[PDB]
Amino acid sequence: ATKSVLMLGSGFVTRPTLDVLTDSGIKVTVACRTLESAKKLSAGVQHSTPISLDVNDDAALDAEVAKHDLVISLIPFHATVIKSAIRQKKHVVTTSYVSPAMMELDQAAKDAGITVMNEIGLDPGIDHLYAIKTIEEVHAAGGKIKTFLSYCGGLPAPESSDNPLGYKFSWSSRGVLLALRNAASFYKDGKVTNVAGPELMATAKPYFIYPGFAFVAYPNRDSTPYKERYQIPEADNIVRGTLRYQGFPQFIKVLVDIGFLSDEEQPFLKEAIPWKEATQKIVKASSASEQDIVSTIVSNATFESTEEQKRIVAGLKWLGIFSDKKITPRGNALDTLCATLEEKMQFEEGERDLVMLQHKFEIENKDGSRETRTSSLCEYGAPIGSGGYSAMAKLVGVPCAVAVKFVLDGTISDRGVLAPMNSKINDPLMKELKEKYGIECKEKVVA
Amino acid sequence: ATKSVLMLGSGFVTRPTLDVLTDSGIKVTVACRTLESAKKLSAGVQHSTPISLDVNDDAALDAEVAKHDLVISLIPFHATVIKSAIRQKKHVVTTSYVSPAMMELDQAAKDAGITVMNEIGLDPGIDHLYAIKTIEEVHAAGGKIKTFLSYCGGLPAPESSDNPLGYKFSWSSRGVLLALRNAASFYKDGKVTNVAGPELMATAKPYFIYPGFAFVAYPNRDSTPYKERYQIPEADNIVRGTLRYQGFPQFIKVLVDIGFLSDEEQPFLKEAIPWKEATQKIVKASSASEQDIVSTIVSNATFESTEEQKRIVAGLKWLGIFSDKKITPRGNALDTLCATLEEKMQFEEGERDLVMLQHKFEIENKDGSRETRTSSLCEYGAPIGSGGYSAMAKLVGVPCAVAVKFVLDGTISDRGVLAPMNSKINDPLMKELKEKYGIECKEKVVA
Repeated sequence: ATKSVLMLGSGFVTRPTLDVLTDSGIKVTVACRTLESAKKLSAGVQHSTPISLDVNDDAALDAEVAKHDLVISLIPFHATVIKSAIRQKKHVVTTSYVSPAMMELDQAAKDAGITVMNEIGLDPGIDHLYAIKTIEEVHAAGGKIKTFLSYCGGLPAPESSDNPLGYKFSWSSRGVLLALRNAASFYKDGKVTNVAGPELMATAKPYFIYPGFAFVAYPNRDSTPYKERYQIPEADNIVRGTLRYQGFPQFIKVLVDIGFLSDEEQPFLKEAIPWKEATQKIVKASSASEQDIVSTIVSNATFESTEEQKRIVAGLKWLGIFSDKKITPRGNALDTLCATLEEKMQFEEGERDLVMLQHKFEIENKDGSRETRTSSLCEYGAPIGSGGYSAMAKLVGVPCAVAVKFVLDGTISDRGVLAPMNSKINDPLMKELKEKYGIECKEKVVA
Repeated sequence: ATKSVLMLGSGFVTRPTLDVLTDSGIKVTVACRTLESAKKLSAGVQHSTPISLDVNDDAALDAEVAKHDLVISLIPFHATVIKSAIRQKKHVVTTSYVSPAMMELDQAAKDAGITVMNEIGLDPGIDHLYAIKTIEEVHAAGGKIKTFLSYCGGLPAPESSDNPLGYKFSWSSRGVLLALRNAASFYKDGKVTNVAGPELMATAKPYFIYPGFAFVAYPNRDSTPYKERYQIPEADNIVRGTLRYQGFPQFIKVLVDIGFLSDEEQPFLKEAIPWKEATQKIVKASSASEQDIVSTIVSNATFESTEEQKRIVAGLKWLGIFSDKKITPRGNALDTLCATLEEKMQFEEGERDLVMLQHKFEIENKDGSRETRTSSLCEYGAPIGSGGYSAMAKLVGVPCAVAVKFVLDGTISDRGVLAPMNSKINDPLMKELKEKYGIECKEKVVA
């Protein structure tokens, strides 16, 4: 009964998932575009095998999928992976949202007799388990969920947050930045509300959680489907979003107004030219001198105060965009900036990760009374270089590994395209995560 | 040349100091009022000896002081200890401020040929070393210190800060609370300014340091002497104070207005009566019901918003002052409350400590230009129960241990009552702390 799994992905989360599975006697073949990449994320790990595989090659994917009992997709390609799993009749586990194309394969998945478990990372994943656990507790008590809010963020521990964005990139900064262009839809005062663009960041206000942290919160993706998903018809306000630290909204805006986020390719950004010229050109400065560039930046951009302005300007200088530092030529203002962002804002040795996840429920009790309850999870990662897991890697990778084990042993047996949307699936998942890994959200009241 | 030291104190900081000294071959006799207390803080530690000693007994103190080469005072008794050291001609090291009574013994200390090194903990101590290092660097460059600000705080790591005050007591909460009554004096716009009482907390505004933290800052003790001590005659603003987290100023005020900080002993607070009655009595409530007590509390106290009010009220309830929980009878409202505070707000297993120290200098450069520079130190302690040091214990205890070693080997040879107020003393201290323990403040510019 030695089960084997095909793991797709050459990223952050792969390790914890790999460790947990192999530690359980489950064999895992790690597939990346490159053999090196796979060799890396698998060196020294028992029961693992690295290979080069082109996931977009339908014929090649099917051949490899058939050799295992389940395929794990931690990569970007989801429907394609599911279609192969359907042809080969193997199960699937992903940490991504169920998209329209994935749901479209629901019936075909059921006919092939396979389970496609999605949204079982940190968020989506752990957040679903505890949001639903609490909602059902409330409802069981005859209470009403009038407002449901959920915010989550993978950030630098405060200790190591001293950079312009109070943020450290693990994945492409280009992706993070462009994502801020996406529209967010949610329920407010009982009505569907849409927000995007500067407006999104202009709405990112301070959001209290614990005294020691200074978070700001904003809507992310589509929250409207949850009135149905979490069965909270009585909810007037439903919002799922992300957490950032104070100052993030403001530095992002300046980068925008300065035009550094332009996707446009410039002929003058093809060679390693000093940062000075780049910015002076991108900004429209009379010269490459700090004075001029800075005077153009401020005179055109609006700030909250002289101090914020002073701070944001020093932040820009800190990036090195006003220096003799040659650029990492990428043709795009955004791309070029991102290269430097990557270099200047990464987690370094000894630094720690931080995950904050908090659901908030304003409740109207059976007795007519009211109360506000929270369900929170706050965890720090192990220092870089210590060999331990970052908080993000652990909280995404372990839930995924647990789901994989449950689909393989039958604990999760529903066929089709699924998400952790009910106690039949969620209870076993929460019990294993908490009892075996100490992973859980704790409840508390306020109001 | 086997030196020996008499260590006075049965507290938090004793361990790191003890460990460092004994690890250096220095014998230490740990003295506490109780032999048990001493036996505790010394069990299993090589080259240490515990004893019972009454520091207030002049004859007893002299006898013991004479048996060692130096006396370390980490206890509350300073002048008394110094007088004994003067009679016995032994050296002294303390982590406290040089008081008028201590300075009065300066000449007598010099005549006895001894060194009395004070203010060598974290704050006072490390803060002095780096404030002076930076000021001299600036002055060397011909710059002017127009404003000097320094704030420091020993707090719960954000992760474990979720309590009404965003604070955890290591030492008596009664002391902490009463200290908020002390007047703070500092320089503002070139003039001596005094602040105390509600005013002190009403002035505790948000103070930005790093994006991830939400600190508030306020003046502490006497900063005026520093215009001379740090030789910054050109400074218009000189302020040394403490850091707390957001919300601290507000919860303290409610406790005040509710009268919970009254020193008055009540005949009804002599027996273990349920918290309900206590508060209802102390507050002046129509009943011991949450409604009444809460209605009296709010109707009389003013808040920033309904939400803050809601939050602060839930915080009070969290303390258990509205419950059937019997009180730990202490006659005083403050004392009784403190017993519960002690119990509810302590560092527990797995929890981490946090020390934030930051000097800020607004400078006018030789070129007439201006700049703002900071010197910071941010450190987390080891989880309670892990056996490692808390940040506070390490940062107070290690600097002290280093000073002790320097007075014993001659590195610090000036006689009299001293403080780390110059490079002759400060440089060796900073070098050892940074090179051997990695303890230091890092500089950065802004503006």
